[PDB]
Amino acid sequence: MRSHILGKIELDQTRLAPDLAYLAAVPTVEEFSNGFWKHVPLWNQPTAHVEHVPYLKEIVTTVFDGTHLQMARSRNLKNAIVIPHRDFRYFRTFMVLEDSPLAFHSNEDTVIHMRPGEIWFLDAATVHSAVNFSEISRQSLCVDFAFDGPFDEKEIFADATLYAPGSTPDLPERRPFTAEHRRRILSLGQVIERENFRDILFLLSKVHYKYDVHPSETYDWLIEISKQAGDEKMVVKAEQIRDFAVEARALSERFSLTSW
Amino acid sequence: MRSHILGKIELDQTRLAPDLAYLAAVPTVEEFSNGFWKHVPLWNAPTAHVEHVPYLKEIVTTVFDGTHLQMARSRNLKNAIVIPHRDFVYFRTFMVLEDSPLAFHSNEDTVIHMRPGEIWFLDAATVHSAVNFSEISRQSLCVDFYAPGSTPDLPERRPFTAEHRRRILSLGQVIERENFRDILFLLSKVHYKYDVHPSETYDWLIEISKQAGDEKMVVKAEQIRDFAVEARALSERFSLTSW
Ligand SMILES: [Fe+2]
Ligand SMILES: [Fe+2]
Repeated sequence: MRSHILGKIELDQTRLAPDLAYLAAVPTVEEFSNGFWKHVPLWNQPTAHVEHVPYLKEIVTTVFDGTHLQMARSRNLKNAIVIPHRDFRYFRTFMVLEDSPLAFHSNEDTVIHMRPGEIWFLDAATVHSAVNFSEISRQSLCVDFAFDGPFDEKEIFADATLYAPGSTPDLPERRPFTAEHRRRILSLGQVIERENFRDILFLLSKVHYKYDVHPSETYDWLIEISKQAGDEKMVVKAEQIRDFAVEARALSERFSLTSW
Repeated sequence: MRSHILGKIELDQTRLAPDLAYLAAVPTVEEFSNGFWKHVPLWNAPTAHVEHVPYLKEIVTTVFDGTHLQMARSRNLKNAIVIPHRDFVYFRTFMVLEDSPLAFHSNEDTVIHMRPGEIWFLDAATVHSAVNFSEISRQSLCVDFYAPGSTPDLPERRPFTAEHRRRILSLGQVIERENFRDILFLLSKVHYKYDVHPSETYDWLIEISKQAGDEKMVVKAEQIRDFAVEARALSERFSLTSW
């Protein structure tokens, strides 16, 4: 199902500053990851954190519910990109808590800029990605819901007035993706090496946020760049990464992005 | 006392709530110390912490002149007591950031109750102590490198009599090697409430140890008094738990 705003609660800045202070300092425990990302599980039965610097506690308790919501966590990301990929009826809500301008999300053909307070529905089964082109903080609250007991996206709210499904979204404009531009991306066939394969993967993954092209093409480009490079082991690895990212196809155990 | 107020500043208890929340959750990890204490390095002679503490950062930046700013950190203390000592035989200022009613500092012959925002100078050369008789947070900004006549809260202590001294030496009937430390910390607290020089803590401990008839206790007490009152260094073989 396509991504869309479910509603939009207003956020009490000062009442919420100390909660972000906490979350930023909580240490939590320690692949295809880059940059800074971080999670603080809030619901999993609460956690030692809930009580710790509240407010969000209120929100997830005053805004949502129903006998089932199987999760909840903070989720920050600075100067990072998570490559496009599908995770595999498992609802999932996302709410950014602060103003981070160069922070975006993508899902199949769309690119969105979440604003403070909006509650978005995101689908796990589709090809998605997230990014932060800058170091400005982007703390978010994420709440997943449990179903297969037939629903209406309204019934995730404990109070149905919060539900406002028509708020318009910030959909960034993207430049047309020309054929000249595709050929230039293929020019990386000249410079890709096994020691920078991973770096190129991350670079290609960024293109769709600015240009009008499906993000799954990231993988087609990488495979072609690989063939242009004449490196057979690279071609094979770029094909496995693509089968893993858009096909959920399990990657071998011992599979390594940096040991060919 | 050689310590005194250096001029207040009133804290914006709203830009400060989040910083306090930051300082309280960060991991930091860390002999005569007991209870709860935690320090957050801010400026060493600047850290990943400074920018997540916007307001605190503003204050050390503009209220202070770095033309000799050695360093600054945050120091918290709950149900804790720093035994009275003199550091040796620089310039330290201290600013409590929260109202913790049962948190006190003492120096030579007076006891102080720092109120939020005041900027104090604490002398390291004379016998000093700090304590928090409760759990109420007492987050403080310590900056090591203007209104002096400001009136400080200098609690008024009760008279320390010979009768009280005697009750105190009754501890000689219960001291044991396993509660020696506890009694040290208990004794260290008397001067906050009673008008008696903090150093006398060590004289009671020594007199208590002698009445106990435990020579290893007497020698230990002497070592603590020399370390605390005379700044003599203890061995690395020294311990309050290993006899
Ligand atoms: Fe995912
Ligand atoms: Fe000291």
